[PDB]
Amino acid sequence: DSHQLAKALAEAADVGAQMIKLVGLRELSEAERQLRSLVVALMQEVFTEFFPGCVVHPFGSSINSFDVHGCDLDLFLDLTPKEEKAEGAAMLELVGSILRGCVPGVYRVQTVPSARRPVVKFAHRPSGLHGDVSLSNRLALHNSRFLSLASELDGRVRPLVYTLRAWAQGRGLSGSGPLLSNYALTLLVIYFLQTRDPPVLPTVSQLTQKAGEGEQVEVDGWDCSFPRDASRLEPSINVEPLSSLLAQFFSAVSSWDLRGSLLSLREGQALPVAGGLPSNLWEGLRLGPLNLQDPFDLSHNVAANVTSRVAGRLQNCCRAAANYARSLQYQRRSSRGRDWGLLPLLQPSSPSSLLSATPIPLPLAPFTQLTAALVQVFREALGCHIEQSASWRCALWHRVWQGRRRARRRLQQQTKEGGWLATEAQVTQELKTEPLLSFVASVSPADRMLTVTPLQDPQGLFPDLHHFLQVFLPQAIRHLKLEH
Ligand SMILES: O=c1ccn([C@@H]2O[C@H](COP(=O)(O)OP(=O)(O)OP(=O)(O)O)[C@@H](O)[C@H]2O)c(=O)[nH]1
Ligand SMILES: [Cl-]
Ligand SMILES: [Mg+2]
Repeated sequence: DSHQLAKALAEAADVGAQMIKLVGLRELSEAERQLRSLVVALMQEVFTEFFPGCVVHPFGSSINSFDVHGCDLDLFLDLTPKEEKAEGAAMLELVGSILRGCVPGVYRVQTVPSARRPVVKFAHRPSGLHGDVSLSNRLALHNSRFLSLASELDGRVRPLVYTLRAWAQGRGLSGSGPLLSNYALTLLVIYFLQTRDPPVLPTVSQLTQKAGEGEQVEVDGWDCSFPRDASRLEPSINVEPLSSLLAQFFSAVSSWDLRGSLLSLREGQALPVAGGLPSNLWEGLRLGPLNLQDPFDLSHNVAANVTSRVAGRLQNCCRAAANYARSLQYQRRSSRGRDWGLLPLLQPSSPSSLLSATPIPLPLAPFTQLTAALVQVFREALGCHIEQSASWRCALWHRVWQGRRRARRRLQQQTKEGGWLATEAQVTQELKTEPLLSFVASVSPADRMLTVTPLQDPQGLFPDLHHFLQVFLPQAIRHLKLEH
């Protein structure tokens, strides 16, 4: 791993062959599936012992065809407001207590009633496996089946999703935090494939209408109905190759307006959020930096956890990857040994790149006034020579981001023996023609956030400046808000 993978991807043909090979290398082996089935069987046996006539249903990564090595094993267990909440919560503990002291081999057990989808976390020691036991999310079964079906509908889906998943992991865009879940990322890829000029994938609405007899099903008041076999459905007339579709993903999602759009897998379309139209129907829908609607539960934004920082970093990383995707290094192979194609996408992010990709949250303000405020803070209060979404190129000959404490101390001392912007500029002027550090500053219309990226950095002091700006700029903007 991390060695074999690099040389395996370097060795093979074109980018598409690399994506396919990546699928081959990351997916679970037959032994891993054997192990998983065995553990599920154990779970099934003990829970049957406690709950006669109960079924343990595997779902998620394990059955949805997007499985990779080391992925979780998710299990659904199939057997007045606060009352029902707590009844539910009590049952969970029971399940927990069964996992804790009955089924042999599982040690880490933590009940999580406080989650949106209450679950009992567990780990099985001999198999090295770990996952979730969910009392009720029945939708998960169906959306898992939907993802597997999606892979079955077109052969480009799984390579695209695998490549983009590994890439997002490498860019710090996915995980269990404010980052996108793997499910949400997959949904985003599928959404992208739905919106192509010829569509690669159909909308879930279309699937729902195709459906079939006996294939009609509703769970929690939502319609989960779709055809069970891909055989009934006509192929895609979209002829685009894998490398193309990848580049198109990067470009497209880099150019989308995320805050103004609820991306709908049902309609295969972007529903304008402002104002209130998606918010009226489907009560319970959370809107924010990134809005991505579940194919079935329509009150569910699967991206609702994503902070503005993660969304901005997402579109930035996609813009960078789109620029790389236009390069000759991407498309064509290398003669001998060089990193080409998928490899720089799958390689870790540079510290300067990782830092510059994630934007800086700024106090709310009209776009025009905000831009003017920022250029004021750069022009004066900082020694920056600046010049002309919005963007500016800035040049510094000095250490201005550091040494400010001693300088202000000395100036206030001269004030002993002897309000923002210009005052702070004093602090700048007392800190002292090839620019020491030169960088770019960008502001996107919605939501307003500043992207600072390095241009000329001889001494590698850009990150210090970036942290400094992270602290200093919201402060400056803030005081410029209160001068009105
Ligand atoms: O918002 C969500 C998230 C997850 N899920 C359901 O839970 C499952 C878990 O989705 P995950 O985001 O955990 O990804 P995954 O399991 O497919 O891959 P690993 O994280 O195991 O590497 C998904 O397959 C989906 O069915 C939802 O229904 N809604
Ligand atoms: Cl597009
Ligand atoms: Mg998982």
